[PDB]
Amino acid sequence: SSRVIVHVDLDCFYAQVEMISNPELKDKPLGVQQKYLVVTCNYEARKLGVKKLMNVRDAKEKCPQLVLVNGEDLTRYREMSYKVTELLEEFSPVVERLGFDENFVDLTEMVEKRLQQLQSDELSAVTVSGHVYNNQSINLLDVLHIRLLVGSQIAAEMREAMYNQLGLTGCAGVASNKLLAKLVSGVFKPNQQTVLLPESCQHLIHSLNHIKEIPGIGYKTAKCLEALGINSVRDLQTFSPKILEKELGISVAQRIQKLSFGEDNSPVILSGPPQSFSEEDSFKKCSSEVEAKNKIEELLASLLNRVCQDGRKPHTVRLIIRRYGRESRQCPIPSHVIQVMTPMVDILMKLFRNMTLLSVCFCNLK
Amino acid sequence: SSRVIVHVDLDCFYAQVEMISNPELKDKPLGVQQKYLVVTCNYEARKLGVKKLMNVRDAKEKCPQLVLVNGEDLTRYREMSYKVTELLEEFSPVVERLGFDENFVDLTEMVEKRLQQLQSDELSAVTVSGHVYNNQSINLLDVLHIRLLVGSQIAAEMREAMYNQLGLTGCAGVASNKLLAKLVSGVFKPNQQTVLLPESCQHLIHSLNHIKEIPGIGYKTAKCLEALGINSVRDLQTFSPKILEKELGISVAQRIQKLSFGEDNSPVILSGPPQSFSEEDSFKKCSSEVEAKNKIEELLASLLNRVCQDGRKPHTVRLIIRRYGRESRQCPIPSHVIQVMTPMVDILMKLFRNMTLLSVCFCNLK
DNA sequence: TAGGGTCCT
DNA sequence: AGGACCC
DNA sequence: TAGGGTCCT
DNA sequence: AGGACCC
Repeated sequence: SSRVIVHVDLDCFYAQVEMISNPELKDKPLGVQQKYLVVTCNYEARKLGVKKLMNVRDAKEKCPQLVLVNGEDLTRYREMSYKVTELLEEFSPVVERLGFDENFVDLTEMVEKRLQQLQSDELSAVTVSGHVYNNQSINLLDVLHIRLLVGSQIAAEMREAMYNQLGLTGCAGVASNKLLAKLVSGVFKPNQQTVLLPESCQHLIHSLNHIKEIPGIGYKTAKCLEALGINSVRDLQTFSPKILEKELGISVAQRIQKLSFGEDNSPVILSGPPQSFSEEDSFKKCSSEVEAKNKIEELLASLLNRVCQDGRKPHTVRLIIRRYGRESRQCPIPSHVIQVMTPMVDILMKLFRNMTLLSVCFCNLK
Repeated sequence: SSRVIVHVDLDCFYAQVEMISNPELKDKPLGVQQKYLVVTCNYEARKLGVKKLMNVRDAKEKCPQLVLVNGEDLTRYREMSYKVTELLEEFSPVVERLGFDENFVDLTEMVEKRLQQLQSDELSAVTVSGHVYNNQSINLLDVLHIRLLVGSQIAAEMREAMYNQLGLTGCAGVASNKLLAKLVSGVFKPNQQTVLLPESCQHLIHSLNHIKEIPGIGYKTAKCLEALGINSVRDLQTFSPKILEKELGISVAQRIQKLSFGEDNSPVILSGPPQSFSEEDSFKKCSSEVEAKNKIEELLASLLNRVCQDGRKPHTVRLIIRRYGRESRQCPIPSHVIQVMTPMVDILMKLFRNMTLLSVCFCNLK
C-alpha cells in the first residue's frame, strides 16, 4: 500500500528559459514581466531584493540595472514545460503536472523493480542522494527508508537528465504522498533535493506557520478556518471533526484535516495532453466594449495554430470577461468549421453580445 | 457520407412487461400506475379510452374493470430495457438508448457489408420489409433506396428477434438520420415498421402540427418560438436565421432550424453502461423535514445492491428535493467506504441539512 | 495581480 | 456558468 | 405529473 | 448546482 512519490519543482522557470535564450542575462539580475509585474526573477535579482509578483516600480526602483524581459507570451515556457514532463514520463509513465513548472511522478513501481534487481548484499550499500529532511538518521533495515532512498536516487537522475538534456535546474522532494513530497521539495531551495523519512513527517508539517501553507487549503478555506479560531496546523489537527464537518462540508473537512496530519491518499494522476488551450490579455479599462473585438481576432489568430498543431480538434469555444468576477459564454463549435478564421470570428462575436480583461478558451477536445 | 439509421420503439413497454408477468392480463385492459397516475396501458385499455398519464380516476372512472398494476418499482422494466439494447448491440455495436423503451442503431456499416455480399443480379430482387412512408414508389436503381430497404430488412430481423428471444413487440423506423428515423417509426403505430425514402422527407416533416413535435425542441424552445410568431414547421423553416440566431443563441438556433428541414447530423452515440443509478419517491407534502430520513435509508438499501451488482463503483453521491424546482447537494464518497450502509447513511444525513419528493443519485462511476 | 490550467457543483 | 484551487 | 436518465452551462 | 431535454 506505501508509495514513493517525487515532486519536481523548477527554479524560477521563466527566467531560466529567458537566460537560456539571451546568455548575456546569465550573470545579470533578471526580471520577467507581464504588464506591470515582475512575475518572476533569477537568483541574482532575488538576492539583490525581488519577489515573485512585485510592481515593475516597487521593484525596478527597489533595484539597479534590473533587466526586464517580457513574459506575456507563454509559448516558449509552455513548450519547455512539456519537454520537462515528457522527460519525466520517460522515467515512469504516470506524471502529473501542476502549472507549468511542477510535476509529480509516482515512483512506486520503479523503486520496487530496482530493489528486486539488487542482490542480497549491495542493499546494505544503498545510499541517499541529496539531503535528508531534518537531518534524520537512516536505518538501512527499514524497508521504507530503503525505498525512499532509491526514490532519492531516481530523483537525482531525473534532475541530472533535465539539466543534461534540457539545460534546466530544479528541486525535487521524495516522500510517501503528494502533500509531503511537495512540502519537502522546497526545504533546500535553489537546485537541490530532499527526502522525507516517515519519522519526520510531524516535524515538517509543524514547521508550517499557517494552514494556508498546506497545499489543498486556499484563500477561502483559510479565511473560513480563521473565523473559527484555527490558525496553526496543530489547531487544525486538534479542532473538532464534527464542528468542522458541519461547517466546510464532510468532503472539504475530512480531507483538509487529514492533510493537517501529513496524510494524503490522492493518486498522482496522468495528466497527458491538456483539456484546453486559451489565451488572455489584461488592460485595466481599455475595452470601450465595442472597438475591443479586434483583440478577439488577436487571440484567435495565435490560438488557431496551437489548436491546430495538436492533432485533436476542439468541440467548444468560450469567451470570458471582467468589469471596472468574470463572465463566460459557452457554445458548441459548428460541425463543418472544425475541418477558417472568418466563420469562428463571427461565432465569437454574438457570444460577445449575450453579455478590464479578455480571453478565448478552446475546450472539449476529441 | 449517407447513413442508414433505425429507431426501435417498444409498444407500451411497462404494460408489455406486466402482461408477460401475469398472462391473465393478456385479454384484459391494463393500466400500469405510479402514485395517482396511469403512466401507461395496453392497447385494449387505450382503445376503451385511456392515455399515457391520466388520473387513476379521470381514467379508472373513464373506464371498466381497468386492471391496475403498480409500476413504481422500475426494476423489471430496467432489466428488460437492457435485454433489448444488448440484443440490438448484437446486430451492430453502436446503439443509443433514449429512455427505457427506445434505441437508435446505426446500420450504415451493416447495410454496406450486406450489399457487397449480394451478387450483380439478386440486387434487383431486393425488397422492402414493412411499410414505405407515404406509399412512395421504390426505385431499385437508386442506391439510397436500396440501402434503406436493406435497412428495413435488418429492422424486421431485429423485431423478429426481440419477439422470439424476449417476447416483446415494437415499432421500427428506418431513415437517413435520427430525427427522421424517430419521426417515421410511429407512422404505423402498433407493432409495425416504416421506412422513409428521401423524396418524402418534406411530406413527413410537414405532416407535423407543431414544432414541439420535433424531437430536439422541448417545452421551453417551443414557448419561446411561439413568442416570435413561429408555430408550424414551415414558419420555422422560413423564419429569419439572424433573428433566431440572436434570440436562442447560435447553437440552439442553427441546430433547430436544420431540424425543421429534416436535417440532423448528430451521430448515434454508443450508450454502453449507465453514467448513474438513482431512485425516487414522490409524496405530495409528506416529509415533515425530520421524520422523513427513513425514506433516505430506503432508497439506499435498493440502490446499494444495484450499485454493487454492476462491478463498477460510484465515486459520488447526491441528494435531491422539492417544496410545497429541485435542490441537490453534491459530495465525494469517502475512499475506504467504496470498498456498508451505516457509513453512507450518515454521509447522506448532513447532506440533508445543507438544504414533495426525494431521491438519491449514485454517479461518477469507475 | 499575470497568463495560464484543472476539477467540482 | 460560476466557484475554488494551483503555479 | 411519475420514476427514471443524459449532456450542457 | 441548476437548467433543459427525453421516455
